[PDB]
Formats: sequence, C-alpha cells, structure tokens
Amino acid sequence: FRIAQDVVARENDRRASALKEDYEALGANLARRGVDIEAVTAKVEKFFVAVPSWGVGTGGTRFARFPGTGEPRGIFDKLDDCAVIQQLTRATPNVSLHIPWDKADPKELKARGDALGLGFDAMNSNTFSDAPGQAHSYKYGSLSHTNAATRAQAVEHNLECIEIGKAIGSKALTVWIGDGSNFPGQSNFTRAFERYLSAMAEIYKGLPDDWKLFSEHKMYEPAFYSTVVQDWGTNYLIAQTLGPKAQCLVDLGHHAPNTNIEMIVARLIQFGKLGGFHFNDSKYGDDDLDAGAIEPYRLFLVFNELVDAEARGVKGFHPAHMIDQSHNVTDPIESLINSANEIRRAYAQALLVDRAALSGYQEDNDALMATETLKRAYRTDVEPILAEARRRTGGAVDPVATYRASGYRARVAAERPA
Amino acid sequence: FRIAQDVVARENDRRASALKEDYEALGANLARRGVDIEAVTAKVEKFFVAVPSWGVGTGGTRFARFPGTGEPRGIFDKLDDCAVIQQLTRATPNVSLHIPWDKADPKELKARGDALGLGFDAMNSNTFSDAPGQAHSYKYGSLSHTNAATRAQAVEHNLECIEIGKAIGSKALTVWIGDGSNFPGQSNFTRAFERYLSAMAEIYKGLPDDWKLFSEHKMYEPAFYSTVVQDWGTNYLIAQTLGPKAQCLVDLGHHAPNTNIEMIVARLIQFGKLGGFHFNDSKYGDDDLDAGAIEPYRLFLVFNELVDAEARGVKGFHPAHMIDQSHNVTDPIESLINSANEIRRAYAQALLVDRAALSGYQEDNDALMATETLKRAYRTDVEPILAEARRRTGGAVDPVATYRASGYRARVAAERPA
Amino acid sequence: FRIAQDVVARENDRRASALKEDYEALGANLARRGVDIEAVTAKVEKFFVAVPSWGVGTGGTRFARFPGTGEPRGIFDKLDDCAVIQQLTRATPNVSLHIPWDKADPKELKARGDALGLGFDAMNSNTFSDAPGQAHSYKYGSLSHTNAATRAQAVEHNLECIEIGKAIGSKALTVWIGDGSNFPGQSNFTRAFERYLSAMAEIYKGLPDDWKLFSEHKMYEPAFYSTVVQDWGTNYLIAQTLGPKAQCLVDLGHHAPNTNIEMIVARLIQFGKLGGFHFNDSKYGDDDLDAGAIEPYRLFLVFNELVDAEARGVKGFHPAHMIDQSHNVTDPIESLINSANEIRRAYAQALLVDRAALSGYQEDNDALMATETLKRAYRTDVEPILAEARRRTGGAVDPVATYRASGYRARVAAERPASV
Amino acid sequence: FRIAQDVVARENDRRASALKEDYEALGANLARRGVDIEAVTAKVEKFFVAVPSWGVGTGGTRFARFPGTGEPRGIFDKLDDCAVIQQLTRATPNVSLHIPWDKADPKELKARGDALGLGFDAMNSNTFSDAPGQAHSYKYGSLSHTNAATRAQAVEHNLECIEIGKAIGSKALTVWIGDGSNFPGQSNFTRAFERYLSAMAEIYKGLPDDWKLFSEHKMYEPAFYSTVVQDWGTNYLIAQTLGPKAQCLVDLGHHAPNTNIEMIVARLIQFGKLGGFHFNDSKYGDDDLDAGAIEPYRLFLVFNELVDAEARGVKGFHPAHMIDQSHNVTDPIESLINSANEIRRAYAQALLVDRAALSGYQEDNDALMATETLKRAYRTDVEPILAEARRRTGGAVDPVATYRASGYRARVAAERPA
Ligand SMILES: [Mn+2]
Ligand SMILES: [Mn+2]
Ligand SMILES: [Mn+2]
Ligand SMILES: [Mn+2]
Ligand SMILES: [Mn+2]
Ligand SMILES: [Mn+2]
Ligand SMILES: [Mn+2]
Ligand SMILES: [Mn+2]
Repeated sequence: FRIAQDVVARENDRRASALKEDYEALGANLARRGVDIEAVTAKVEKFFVAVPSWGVGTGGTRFARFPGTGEPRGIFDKLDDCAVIQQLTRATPNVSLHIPWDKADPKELKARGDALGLGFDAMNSNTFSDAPGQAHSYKYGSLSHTNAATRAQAVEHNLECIEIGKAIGSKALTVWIGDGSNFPGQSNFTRAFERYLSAMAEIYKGLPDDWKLFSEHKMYEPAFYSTVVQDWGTNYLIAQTLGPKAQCLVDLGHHAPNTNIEMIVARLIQFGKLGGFHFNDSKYGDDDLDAGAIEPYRLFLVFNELVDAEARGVKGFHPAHMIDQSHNVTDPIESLINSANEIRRAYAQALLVDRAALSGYQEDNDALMATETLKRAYRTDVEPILAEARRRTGGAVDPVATYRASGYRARVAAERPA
Repeated sequence: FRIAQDVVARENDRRASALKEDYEALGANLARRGVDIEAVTAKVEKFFVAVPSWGVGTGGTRFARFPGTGEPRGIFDKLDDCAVIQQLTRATPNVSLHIPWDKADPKELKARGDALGLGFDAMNSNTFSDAPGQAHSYKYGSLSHTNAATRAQAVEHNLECIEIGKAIGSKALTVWIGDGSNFPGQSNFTRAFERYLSAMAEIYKGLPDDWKLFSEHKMYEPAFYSTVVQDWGTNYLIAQTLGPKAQCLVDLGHHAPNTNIEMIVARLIQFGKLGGFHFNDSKYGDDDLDAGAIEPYRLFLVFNELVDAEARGVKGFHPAHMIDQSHNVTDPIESLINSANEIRRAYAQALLVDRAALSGYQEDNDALMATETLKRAYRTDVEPILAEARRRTGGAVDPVATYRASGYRARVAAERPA
Repeated sequence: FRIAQDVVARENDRRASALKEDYEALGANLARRGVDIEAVTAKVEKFFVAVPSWGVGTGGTRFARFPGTGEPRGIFDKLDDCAVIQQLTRATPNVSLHIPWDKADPKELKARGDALGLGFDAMNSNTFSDAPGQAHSYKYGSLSHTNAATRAQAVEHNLECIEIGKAIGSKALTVWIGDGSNFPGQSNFTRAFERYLSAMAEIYKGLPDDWKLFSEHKMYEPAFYSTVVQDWGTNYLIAQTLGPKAQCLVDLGHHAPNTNIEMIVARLIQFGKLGGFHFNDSKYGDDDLDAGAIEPYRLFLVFNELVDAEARGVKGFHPAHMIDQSHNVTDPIESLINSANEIRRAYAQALLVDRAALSGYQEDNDALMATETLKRAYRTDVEPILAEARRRTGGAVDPVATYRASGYRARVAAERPASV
Repeated sequence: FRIAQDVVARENDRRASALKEDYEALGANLARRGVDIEAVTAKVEKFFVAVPSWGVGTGGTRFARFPGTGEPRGIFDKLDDCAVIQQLTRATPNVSLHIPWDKADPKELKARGDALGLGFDAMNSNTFSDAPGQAHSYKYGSLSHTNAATRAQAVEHNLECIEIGKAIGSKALTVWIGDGSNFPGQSNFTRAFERYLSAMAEIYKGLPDDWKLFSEHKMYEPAFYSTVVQDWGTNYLIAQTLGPKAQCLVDLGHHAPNTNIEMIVARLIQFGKLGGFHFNDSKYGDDDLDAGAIEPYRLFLVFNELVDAEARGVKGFHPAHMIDQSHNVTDPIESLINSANEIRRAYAQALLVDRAALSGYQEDNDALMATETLKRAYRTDVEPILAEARRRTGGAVDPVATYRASGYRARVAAERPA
C-alpha cells in the first residue's frame, strides 16, 4: 500500500465522530425528503472515473513548466502515484495511458497494475507531437495530413495503441488530434475531413468488437483558425459514419464560450453517440483545471443529463468517464484526488433530484419550480455521503488530509531525482 | 417604377466616364492576372439574394424603437419599398414574406409583386409571438410545447404558410422558432427535441414535391438558457431525420463567439444540407447589422466556400440566400441596398481566387502562400464590377447616391403619416 | 398586509418541525467549524437588496412579450407587489424607481411607500427611449449626442430625477444609457466620451451633499458596435473624473464572455469607486435572468470579494445592492422572491469562509487548500439560516410556497384590467 | 547584405512593369479623390514597427513545437534573420530584445546591429519562467509573489534589463508577467495587485529621464482563473499610479471575446497612456497569428484611431509599435515580412480616410455614409504604394518572392545545426 494503512486508520478515526454526526443528520434530512441515504451511498461507491497517467506529473504552458518535488519519471512511477489516488478516494480504479509517453512492456504494465489494484481505461494515441526517430512529421496534420505516407504512419500508430491496450486490459481508443489550420485557405475544409474519415475507417477496421473508438472534438488549440474535428456536430458525423462501435467523447473545456454543454450531452445520448467524458473545469479556453473548481453547477447539470438518461431507461448506456486535466500549480495527486471527489459530488447530487416532481413542473411549464427542483438537489451538501463511501470502501474520510499526513510527497521526493 | 427612370439615367450618365475609367483599369489588372473581367461581371449580374419584407421597416431593441420618416405599414407599403432596392441594385428580385405580419389576399399580393418586378422567396412562419385571438399562447414554446393542442396550432399555422406560398409562387418554408428555456430544468432537452421533430414531420407532409423546408438554428434569444434548435449540429440531425426536402439555414449572427462559420457552411455542403445562408454582420450577439459592416473578410471566407462548391460542382447545392437584418439607426432601404452590394462584393472577390494555385499551396502545406492567394482576391476592389453589373441590368451605378437624389424617402414620408 | 398573516403563520407552522431539525443540525456542524450560526443569521436578516419597480411586471424581448395575469397597471400597483416580496422575504425593504415610467406625485409615492413599509433606493433616469413631447429624440444618443440641445435635454431629465428622489427619500441617481454606435465610423469614440463627461459633470453638480451618482457600464445592447460606457475601465475614468460622489455600478450581465467579474469588483473597491451592484444571472449576454439560476458560484465569488473588503478593514464601504432582472417566463413576484433569496444565500456562504485559514493558504501559496477553503463555505446549505431569518423578521419560511397558498396572483388578476 | 543585392534587383525588375501600371492606376484613382499618392507613399516609407528577436524562431504550443530548418540559435543568429526582414520590407529597422534569452555583451550587440542596419527597441524582461541557478522560482508569481525575496529578485532582473537597454540604445522596458491564479481563493486580488504596484514603483525608479515603462495586460494564460494585469482598466490604474513615464501596451490578442479593441486604443490615447500597440491577429484567444490574417478590418480600425489622433492634433503622441507573434507553421521570416506589410497596409488605408467628410457624417449622424467613408479607404488596394515604397527604399517589390528566390533559408540551414 502506497499509503500506510495505520495512517489511513488514524486519520479516519480522528474524523469519524464528526462524520457520523453529519451523515446521520443528512440521512434524517433525506428521509424527510423521501430519499434513502443508504441507496445513494451505495451508488456513489460504484461510480468510477479514470485518471490520466499524464496528469500525475506537473503540467505546464507554452510559457513555462514549474515542476514540484518527487516528479514521477515514466509510467511506472506514475502508476505508483495513481495508486495513491485510488487508495484514498476509491473512485479511480482505472488509469488512462498515453502512447508513446507510457510505452513499456505490456506484461509489466499489467503486472504493476494488478499489484497496485489498478486497471486500465481507454488508450490514448499521440499524433499531435513528433517522437524521436519518427519518419514523417505531424507539423501539418496526421490522420488528415495531405501526404499519404504521413496518414499511413498515423493510422499504424493508432493500431499499435490498440495492440498495447488489448494486452493490458484496455477496452477503447481515444483519438484526439490537433489537425487543422492557422490560416484561412491553408486547408480545404472538406478535403481535410474526407482524409480524416478515410484514415479513421482504417483504424475502425482494426477495432475489436469489445472496444469503442472515441473521437474527441475541440474548437481550437493547437490549430488557431480551423480544426478538423472542431465541434460535436462534426464529431457526430464521424461517429455515425464510422460505425456502431464509434462514439463521441465530450471534453468540458473544448467548447466555444457560453456553449450549453449539457445539451450537447443530451443530444449525443438521444442518438446513441455519447462515448464518454473528459472532466475538467475552465473559465477562458481549454484551461484543464480541477473539475468543478470554476463552475460546479455546470458539472452538476451535465450529470443531471446522465442520471436522467438512466431514469428514462436508455439501453446500452455505459459512457466512459475520465479526468483530463493539467496541474500546473498544485500537487498533481491532491488535485486529482479532489477532482475525483467533485465528480462524485455532482453525480450524488444528480441522484437526489426528484425526477417525478421535475417531470410534473416541466409538463406544466412551471419554470421556477422546475429549476428549484434541480437546486434542491444541487444545494444539498453530499460530502458526508462521499466521505462515508470512502470510509466503508477502504479510503480516507478526508483524502488530502490523509495524503499530507502520510508524507508521501516527501517520500517519493527522496526516492526520485530532483 | 418607384424611382423615376430619368433620375437613374441622369445619375448614371454623370458617372459614366468615371466608371468606364475604373472598369478598364481593373480589367487590365485582372487581365495581367489571367482573369477575364467580363466573365466575373456576367456572374455578378446573376447573383441574387432575397430581401425580407420586414427589413424595410426601422428595427429596434427591447429598450426602444426610433422610427424614421415614411415608415412602411403593411405588406403593400413594404413591397413598394422593396421594389426600390431591386430597381437600384438589381440583386434582390425576390421578397421573403412573414405570416401573419404580411397576411393579405394572395391574388392581390401576387398582382402587386408582378407590377413591381418582384417575386416571392421562402415563406416565414411566426410561432415566436402571439397573434390576437390566438387559442394557445407560445409563451412556453410552439412546435416543441408540452401541450399537444399548442403544437397542433403551430403545425396548422405552418401549413397555412405553405398554402399562402403556393398561391404566390413561393417554393419553400423557413422555420425559426424561439422555443427553449430560460432556466435549467425548465425543459427536458431530449423530450422537447422529440416533440419538435414530431411536429416538423407533420409540416414536412404538407410539402409540395418541389418545395423545401428550412430549419434555422440559433444559440440564444429569446431563450436565454437553452434553445431546442441551438446550433448546426442539432440542425443537421433535424434535416437528416425529416427527409430530402428538409435543409439547414445558416444565419451568420446566430453562432457562439469565435465560431468558425465558414467551416459549418462547408460541412453542410459536403452532406447536402445547406439550404441557404442568411446574411448580416455582428460583433457581439445576433446584432443583425448590415452585411460586411463589421467583418468583411469573414463574409468573403464564407463566399470562398460557396464559390468553391459552386465551381467544383457539389451535389444538392442550390442555396436560397436571404438578407436578415435589423436597421435601427439608418434608412432601411439604404442599408439593404449597401448590404446587398456588400454580398455581391464578397461573391465577386471569391470569384477571383486562383483555385488551381490555392489547391497547389494546400497540397504542399504552404500555409503562407495559401492565405496570400485568398488575400490577393480579397484585397481587390471590385466596386467597378458591381457598378457596371448594375448599369448593364437597369440599376444605378451608385445606388445610395441615386436613392438620395430621387428624394424617395421624402416622397413616402409625405404619403405615410408618422 | 398584502398577504394575510394567518396564511403566513399556517405555512410557517407546517414547516416549523423540518426547519428546526435542519437549522439545529446545521448549527452543530458550524459549531464544529468554529462558527456561531446565530451570528450568521443575525447578519443575514440585516442584508437588504432593492427591488426594481420595472421588474414586477412581465418582461419581454424584441421578438415578443407574453404577459401573465394581474399585470400591474402603474407604479402604485407595482409598489403593492413589491410589498409582497418584502413581507415574505423581509430582504427587500427598498424599491428602485425609474423615471418617467414611474412618474407620479412624489408626495403620493412617498405616502404609498410609507403605508406599505417600503423605502426608496437609487433613482433611475431614462434617456434610452423617447417619452411623449420631447423636443429632441435620443435615437442617436442622449448625454453624448452630437447635438448640444439634445444633451441639455438629457441633463435636465436627470436633474428632474434627482428632484423626484429628494422628495421621496432616495439618496442616489443611477445613470445607464444606450449611447454608442452600430457602425464603425458612425461615432468618434473620443469626442462622444468627451461630450458624455461634460454632460455628466452638470448632473453631478446637481447632487445634494449626501447623494451619490452611479454610472453603469455595458458592453453592448442597444448599441451593437461600440458603447460610450462600455466597460469598467471607462466607468472608472468617469467616476474618477466626476468626483467623490461619483461611483461605478457593476451589473453582472454587462461584461464580455468569460470576464472575471469578481476581480472587477475588487479593483473598484480598492480605488473607492464601487458604487453598487445590479444583481441578475446570465449565460449568453445581458440575459437578466434570476440571480444565481445559472452560475451560483460566480455570485458567491462576487460576495466573497464584498466580505473580504470588510475583512481587510475597508472604511466607509456601503455599496448599494439592487436586483435588475427581466422575468419573461415566470411570475415576476416569485422570481424576485427567489432571486432575493439566492442573493442572501451567496452572502451567507461568503460569511462562512474561514478568513483566517484562507489568509494562511494565500501567503504560503497553497492553492488547493485555498480554493477548498472557499468551497467548504460555498458547499454549505444555508437555506435553514435564510428561512430562520425570515421567520424571526415576520417573513415566510418558504416564501414562494406561501405566496402560492395566499392566492395573491389570482386576486390581483381579478382586480387589474388586462391591456387591450 | 543578408540578401544579395543582385537578387533584389532582378526580382524587382521582373515585376517593375506591372507595378508601374498598378501604381499609376491607383495614383489616378486617388487624384480623383483629392489625394496625392506621392504624399501617401512618402508617409508609408516612414512607418516602422519593431520586430521581436524571439519571433524569428519557430514557435510552438504546450502540445508541441515543430521547428523548421536553420533555426536561429542565440541573439546573433536572430539579428541576422531580422536584418533580412528589414532589408526586404524596410519597415522593421528596430529589434526588441528579451532578457535573459538575448543576454550578451552590449558592445557586441550594438556593433552587430549597426552592421546589419538595425537599431533596438524596448527591452523585454522575463519573470514568467525560471532560469538555471535562479534563487527563487516564479511558479506562484514574480513582481506580485507573496515572498518578498522573490519580488526583489524580479525587480533586480527588470533593473538589469534597463541597464542593458541603456547600453545598446533602447529607451523603454516592457513588462509582461504571467502573475495570477488558477483557482478561486488562491490569490487575494487586491493584495496581489498592491504587491505588484509596489514592485513596479521600484522598477520605475530605475528609469532614465527619457525612458518609458510599459505594462502589458492579458486576460488569461498562463493564469487560468485570474491575472493581476488582466485588462486595460487595471493597466490604466497601473500607469496612472506609477507616473508620467509609465504607459500601457495593448496587445491585440489579449482581450476578451468580442472586445472593441479600437475603443480601448482611443481611450488610452485620450488619457495619454497609450504606450504602444503589439500587433498580431487571432480568432479564439491569444493565438499570436500573423497580423491581419484573420480580421484585416479590425486592424484597419485600430489604425483609424491612431491616424485620427494625429488628425485631432494630440500632443506628445509617439506610440511604440511592435509585432508580437508566434510562427508555428510557416517560415518565421516570411510571416514577419507579410505581417509588417499588412501593418503598413492598414496604416496606408487609414491615411486615405477623408477626415473632413467623416466628421461631417458623424456630426449629422449619417451612420451609413460615415461607415462607407471608412470603407472607401479600406476597400482601396494600396499594395502598389507598399511595393513602390519598398522599391524606392532598397526593399523588394515582392518581399517573400525575393526571399524565396535568394535561397536564404537553405543557406542558414547549412550554417546552423539541426
Ligand atoms: Mn480531453
Ligand atoms: Mn483538451
Ligand atoms: Mn435568419
Ligand atoms: Mn439574427
Ligand atoms: Mn442594470
Ligand atoms: Mn442590463
Ligand atoms: Mn505582447
Ligand atoms: Mn499574445
């Protein structure tokens, strides 16, 4: 165990009394509202979100990167750190890998994962940067590059990601590329998209039937004029064109200012193309900040659509959940811990919505009560439920407090080169 | 003739020598660039854009409306004013009607149009406002309203618009509604969209074999939280679901901040669902300003996509263009005149792009020369072409100057009581 | 009383048990956090926000207006409705008037206000629309219009607003105009601003010693290319130029997409130019939606800056608080009630922030714990505190539910003629 | 001469005939508008904009950097490339240095500059990144950092920049920092600003009597929640607080979506705090794209304000203009060349505005004719003037064409490492 069990027990005992008081109080409040707190905690204990291997190390901007102490070197150190997040929150049993950054012996990866109590989520291909010894540069694109050999190289790389994923237990390939243009006229919009579609079709041919192929849209960056997979509309066309196993991945920070993202989620669900989510928060662009740190209500509204879907009985609805963030000014482990917590927080609150009451207010066009019905759920402080779920499943009542009391950061700082 | 022919002749002849000088100078320049000015002028003469009947009246905001003199009241006054725009620019032969604002005896409407030299473009339904004696209010929606009777009333109204259009020569119905919500939870996104699709399917059934049904997306306003037909993504789902006769209308000012609109145009063209483009300009929201008055280059880039499709062929490409603006601080006739001019200006410049050279630079990923190739066309002052095209077709060399010299505004001001 | 006391009493009794349980539970939780819930409730029950007279009637857009039943006939009906909001929430004792919309004999306005237990907040001038009989139109501007006589007309109107306010107990004038341009070149940015500053100085000259002049910036609408008072930068230049009695009014929905509004608030406070707030919520533009219905955290963050001002010891800081919203698809009274509630909600949460802990995390650059410190306050459900504050002050535990139980809307619907 | 004079001559003679024709044609056109093309050309030959030393190297994003061949290594290589831009465009005689990147013997820099025919513009400090051996990290800020020792280090660095500038002929220091926060609560907005103002006051004390101190605002990036110097309002407070020698720098891509940037320019000029303008273009955020490649009209409108200032007779107005761009997918030298050209293009068009006619239309509130007055200037293709201006001053008629014909890139690619 990355974190000593005695430290976990000690820090849980220190806060056990208060938690009992808060949990029983919330339990009584919920019972008065016709909700069984135990039913909610039971569901919360089953909600999982994948952590990004590339998010365990300190992130940076084009201006600078300010690493902290004990930075993980390689995927093995990263898995060790991810193990801490799972142990304390119990909400991140799976890790999402990025190739070639995390390329290593599949048997070893799988072996280390099993030892750490971690599984592997969707693989992530990388054709938005050049690796050492690469034959063709992705400077002007990859899967949609004008040069056939470059597209071929990109397709092969993606197929390799599938091979690695199959060996470790992954069940999906997420494809996000920077392909686009920085100048009007640089790219022929339609021809570029045609090349992309043809390349993805080749990747789709190599996709196992138990896998999903996720395409991720993004309005801009690295391309600053146009992007091939720029929004959910183009993304839908891609998924629909490719096949039943192809779906769209929605990253919260990849939309134009003021976009109603939760509606995008609902539309994709209605047409069976909501592959999964990339959680994070933002205020200006693709800021990649800790989930819920900027607009917690928006996060709740997205989950409201997810919970409504299940309520409406949508079949085969098992969207993938992943955190896609960059931690530039905090301890990556702490941020991922609290981000995973915020995701479960939004989910739990969405579970509290009185669906029957809401349905009634929507049908009668009682906008005020309809919105207040959502607010009654959102305003509820579900921390006691989150903390109890962790406590009952081997985690920490207060993950960050236990993390800091363990001295893990100082430990790995002493074991890893500065 | 709304404007005395002798006035047009007079104003044109005084400027004839100057125009000839500019036309010949530009011709020599285009000749050196391997372009035949005559070929461009010929195409410009045949580019038309519909004028909205409601556009000749002074517009306003929710804060106030400041009418000018001689305001047209009713469709008859409006057609009289629209006739001026066509006579002077020769780029707006067809008018788009709005029901019930323009309700009148179909035979009278058609007779008046024929007399003024005006045809009728797409009909526009109105279920975003309540008419006197209306059985059900559209306060909470229309085609997507939760009340079955309300949706039925909206459907019948649209069918009635088709019946009126059939009687006057129209071949399409444009559907733009305000349907949406101002509060989270007020509407169930998916159910509202399902209701909308079901209602539109009924309207689709009353569509003659040679008619088209256009759905128009808008991010927000009048709904300030969510809008059923909020973007081109939803618009595409609508058109594809309804059938071959259903297409999407792209209104420039209806997109989120920083949206790459020309790409949306390309995407719709590729999948055969670009029903038409609604021209106007904007800086903040759906400002409905004179086309090209704010971002003339963006207008050119949209036309670059239209000309590429117009030239390279492309199946199902028969866009029905219309100007959709609000004139709050100018003479509506003058603004529509210059907006129509600006639209032809961007078209003309798009026709100057060296397609072969551009394609070459795109294939070689020569971004700088690709963008410069577009700029060489855009930087060209094609006013001489626009003016000569008008002169050859019965219009005015300088439309606004001629309009002012005619004293038309003062004339209608004396005929119409403020 | 607009709302029968027996109804308020009955609806309060019906919910007494649940409130006791929730309030006492919250109180114990706060105590464990070193917070005295009684101290918080005591401050909450004293937080007031002015209600707009123009907000009690149903609003609309340029596309349409869909009135409900019992729409107020004039200012007197509007005051009657504002009295309902105050009686039930006890958070809106003052009303903001708009001239000429609310023109009437000052003596009578004051008399009705006194009778209903309502006071009057800042006056609001109107030179963004033309009233009957004006010598000059405001189509191309007002205080910054190129025509000298038009600017003078606008100044005199504002001076008249001050006279009305003086007679009814108001102590400030808020100036928001639509002045700007829809086309590049239409206006000379600098000349228009110079004209505006000059005119505003004459309005300032007419201010009593104890009055304030608030200028309100807005990025766009009605002007769609440029606006004379477009942002807080220009607004600061205005207030600083006019004098000590001139301050800036920040309306939440009047900023560019993604603007960090709470920072603007902090900057204005630092330089003593934060006159007050116009509360509302939005997602796209100046949506004028119910406060907190879209981004409740942003509202909390704005209040975090207001409370921090006190924590830093800023002297003579008494910003004016007003709700400026448009209720297009709800009963205006209910939206104003819940908006006032949402404002007290954010204020209450800001009061819960452990300022001592936050200062520490800020100094040592512990960003995660610093943000979590704000969240611990924001995540707290303070509804019990709000409800108790109302109970103690003669209000309703659940304002909207009580309003609906009273049948007030159906009553005024039968009393007021629908416009024809 | 970085570029062989024989090449410049040959490439000019090859295009001299066409240029003569277009120039005379434009001259006749302008004469009819009461404008002497020679007077315009004379002023254009005198318009200069500084080039960023760091702009000649290929830029990148946080995702990747795709360097081209012959990447400059060190300030001396960079000056060699800047010389090419100045030689061919004759519009960029001054270079802006960045410390510590361009640190070198002031005597040698000056000597190399004089030899290349280049001068030096404003110095640029760097406290948005950490350098080796640095005592205190700027991870959590610099001039506004909570740690006094860190702020002192930042101050000393800026003073060092002034000393270096005093030795090479610079007359200003530009200060742009990343200081800000990524999370609500992380920073106290007021305290952070107070710390910044106090640190800047110390830097101001190191300014010679004839120097300027420029502060540059930016809405976001690297800070994603709040930025100390976030907009022009805060920037004004800074300049007004520091003193007469402190002014504001307006970088085009550093504003919120839809911001009216030209108004900000006008406001700063009115209050004497417009230190200078940083040119570039953008569509989404701080894209740092080639000037005028996305919104050429906006660039023209900014120049309309700069030219109006002269027309109004504003005293002591000597703005320090510089190009601040990132060239990620083109040859840096070619982009800077066309960007400088675009800047002169906008300036020239601004000079064509009929100020008398414009003020007349502004006074009578003739919005349509006022905007058309600006458009008459903007629609004028001034390329012949720009080209002739270059030809007469030793530059190239077609800069990029000559640059490519010279083979400079391949040349330095062989002299420099990969
Ligand atoms: Mn992602
Ligand atoms: Mn991303
Ligand atoms: Mn439209
Ligand atoms: Mn519109
Ligand atoms: Mn307001
Ligand atoms: Mn407003
Ligand atoms: Mn800059
Ligand atoms: Mn920049």
